[PDB]
Formats: sequence, C-alpha cells, structure tokens
Amino acid sequence: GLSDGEWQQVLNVWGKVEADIAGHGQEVLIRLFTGHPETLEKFDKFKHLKTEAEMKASEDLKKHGTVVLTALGGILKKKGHHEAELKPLAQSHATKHKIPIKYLEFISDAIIHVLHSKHPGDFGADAQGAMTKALELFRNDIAAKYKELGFQ
Ligand code: HEM
Ligand SMILES: O=N[O-]
Repeated sequence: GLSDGEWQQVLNVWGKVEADIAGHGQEVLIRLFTGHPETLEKFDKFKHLKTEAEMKASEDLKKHGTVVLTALGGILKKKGHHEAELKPLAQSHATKHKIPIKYLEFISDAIIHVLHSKHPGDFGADAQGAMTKALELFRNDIAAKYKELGFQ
C-alpha cells in the first residue's frame, strides 16, 4: 500500500489529468463547490461565484485548479515519499486556510468523480482502486500533520 503496480496505475491515470490540467482542475473545484457550498466560503476569492455559470466562466477558478492539481501531481509522483511536499500544504491548510480534513475527503471524491465524468469507460476498476489508495494516503498523511497541530 501502495504496490509498485498500483503506483504505476496512479501515474498512468495522472497522464489524463496532465493533458488538460486546467480543465480537470476547474471541474474538480466546481464539483467540490456545487456539492458542498460550505467549501466555497473558505475562498474569499470565490465567494462571489453565486452560480455554476459564473464558476465555469471564472478564469481565476481555472487558474487555481491548475495550482491545486499541479501540487497534487508533484506529490503523487513521489510515490509516498512526500513528507517535504506535503508538510507546507498541511500547515497552510490547517493554520491559515482553516480547512477541515472533511473537505479534503470531499475534494478526493470529486477527483474520482471528474475522472469518470471526463473519461467514461476509460477509468478502469484497477485504476480507481489505485487512485483511491493514493488519495487516501495523501489524506492520511495530512491528517497526521493536522493532529500534530491540534486542528479540528
Ligand atoms: C488536493 C487537495 C489540495 C491541494 C493539493 C491544495 C493545494 C493548494 C495550494 C498549492 C495552494 C496555494 C499555496 C498554499 O496556500 O498552500 C492552496 C491554497 C488554498 N487552498 Fe488548497 N489544496 C487542496 C485542498 C483544498 C480544499 C479542499 C480547500 C477548501 C475546501 C482548500 C482551500 C484553499 C484556500 C482557501 C487557499 C488560499 C487561496 C488564496 O488565498 O488564494 N484547499 N491550496
Ligand atoms: O482548491 N484547493 O486549494
């Protein structure tokens, strides 16, 4: 957990994201914000987005989607050896942004949804298993840092 085979699947799936990082990033955030409107309130810069149409037309939302998925991609390519990459994000998200770990669960689920939505029939059962494991590992390691900091 994860096996070499599983990491290979994760990084193969990630190639899909890398072909259109901004599009995937945008759809992940829109899925997050529409499914869980409380998450929007954590972003002073997105609180004005009162409709999905406005979300889709927001170039800054797309920009942030790129920032988020680029960060995640860098972490995934470490294949679990990600302490240095993950540390600042756990600290900024717990201490500055005040993001409950529950919201990281939400965004993880959103990634899985968007992969199926954008690649229906091309995100196989093995691939979903591997990507889910990778996102759980990410969450688990963030959670350990949150506990250190006494957040939530
Ligand atoms: C895959 C999980 C996530 C990744 C990789 C990620 C990554 C990032 C990065 C790289 C930044 C800019 C640098 C920083 O402040 O640390 C950032 C900022 C931020 N993130 Fe996340 N994030 C994730 C999940 C979330 C979630 C679920 C929320 C809220 C529901 C959130 C809220 C924020 C906020 C409010 C900012 C500051 C925005 C600004 O001031 O421009 N993040 N995130
Ligand atoms: O959109 N997560 O920073």
